Amino acid sequence: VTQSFLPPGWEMRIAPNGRPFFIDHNTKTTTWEDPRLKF
Repeated sequence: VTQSFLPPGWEMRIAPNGRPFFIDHNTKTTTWEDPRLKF
């Protein structure tokens, strides 16, 4: 039941076209690439 965390200031949403996307509030930017693939 352990959750997988994004780094601080990041959140995931689902776009209307069905793709997940990621908001980086630290830089006020968005990306299709999940940071967790990049740890």
